Amino acid sequence: ALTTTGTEQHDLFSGTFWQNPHPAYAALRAEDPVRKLALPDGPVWLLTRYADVREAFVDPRLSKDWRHRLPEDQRADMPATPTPMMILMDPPDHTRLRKLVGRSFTVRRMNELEPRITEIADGLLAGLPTDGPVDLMREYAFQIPVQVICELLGLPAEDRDDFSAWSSVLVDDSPADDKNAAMGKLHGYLSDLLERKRTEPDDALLSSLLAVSDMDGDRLSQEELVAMAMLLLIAGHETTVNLIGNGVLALLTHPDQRKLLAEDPSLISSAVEEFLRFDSPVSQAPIRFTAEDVTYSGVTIPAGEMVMLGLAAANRDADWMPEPDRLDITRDASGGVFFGHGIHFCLGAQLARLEGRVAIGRLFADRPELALAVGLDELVYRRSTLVRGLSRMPVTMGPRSA
Ligand code: HEM
Ligand SMILES: C=C1CC[C@H](O)C/C1=C\C=C1/CCC[C@]2(C)[C@@H]([C@H](C)CCCC(C)(C)O)CC[C@@H]12
Ligand SMILES: [Ca+2]
Ligand SMILES: [Ca+2]
Ligand SMILES: [Ca+2]
Repeated sequence: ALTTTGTEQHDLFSGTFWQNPHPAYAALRAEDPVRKLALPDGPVWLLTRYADVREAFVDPRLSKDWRHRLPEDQRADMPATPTPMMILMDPPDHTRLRKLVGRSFTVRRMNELEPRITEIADGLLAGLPTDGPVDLMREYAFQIPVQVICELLGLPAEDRDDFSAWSSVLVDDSPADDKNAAMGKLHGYLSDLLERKRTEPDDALLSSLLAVSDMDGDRLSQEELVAMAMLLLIAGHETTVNLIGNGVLALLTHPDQRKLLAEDPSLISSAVEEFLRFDSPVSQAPIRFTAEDVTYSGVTIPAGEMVMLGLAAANRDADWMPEPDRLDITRDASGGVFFGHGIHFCLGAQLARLEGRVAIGRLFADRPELALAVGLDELVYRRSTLVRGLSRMPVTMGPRSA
């Protein structure tokens, strides 16, 4: 397996890394900040220093076009993406699609969801038992964002078990064959769903976008439309859930910070920025491809290579954040690469922040005796190069606040 070089040897993307990657990240930052990882599916580079990561995000030599892996001899015949999602594109197609969908994630729009998000969270909390076993992931942290995304897009509730399964395979260490099958089922499901929406539209996002596409197919093609729906669905299942989980765990493991939040519940939005920094839910940005040689921290990555920007790593870089290993919900947050940076900056950043503060804020308000029901060392994490996420979180809710 892989380990960090230098003065300290820590497992990388195997072994102890899944439980707690943060020591490994620190050893990478200190001693190997531009690291080639000889992973099973092929080598991937990893940048972990904050200044390198932040600038890389605006370096066009680090492209989303996967054809850069190929010699020029082979790029001509090949599609620009495996699925035409904007996160897998460079400008101009990225610019067009982002501008288009960005129109539905305007500042007033997401906030007008607060009342419903709160009702969803409050309903979930009222349904949780006082001391029987609760997996806080499946029963709360997962449920809030999935319900919100289903309502925002107009996804049938009856189909949730099917598409939640396809979604999870795409984001973890599942075999390439399995991922290809999952994407196929999701593409088919959403294609069929859009066909049905044409005949009976609703007021939710997928109908609105289908209408745009119907009116002007050069602004949004049918295939782009399905790929957008797929991207938004998967983001709705696999991101915010781990802000909730990781943030809850941070409070559970830091009584001092939990006490500060209990004493000033209004710290919750500052607290959310701090959870995003301290245990970033998107651990490595999805892959970029070197379109030419690039040099970071004295290390040249050749053209044609795959590159992850290490967000969890960079957000604990002491060169950027003093005492980066300290959880401090009172920090006046600024910078931070947990939502990315530049043209692909998280489309859902406002929505995730709102979901996060509602879910975590209301949970601790409703159940101020919440506690883990296992030791910290018994917690199981997902194996993924994309997400830092608990597989389950055994808790005891304790009594509802009076
Ligand atoms: C919950 C915490 C979330 C985190 C930590 C997060 C993280 C990120 C990051 C790091 C990127 C940039 C990736 C890169 O440049 O390679 C990104 C982009 C993106 N995110 Fe989020 N995300 C979250 C929630 C969401 C939600 C709720 C949505 C639903 C709308 C969403 C939709 C998107 C989309 C569509 C992009 C692609 C944007 C573009 O290419 O222009 N995200 N996210
Ligand atoms: C969770 C997050 C974190 C970052 C954003 O919020 C959006 C998001 C997920 C959805 C993603 C992540 C980037 C690339 C993904 C994983 C796509 C794959 C590259 C599609 C091709 C899959 C395969 C293996 C069939 O060839 C499918 C859904 C996309
Ligand atoms: Ca119940
Ligand atoms: Ca309508
Ligand atoms: Ca500095």
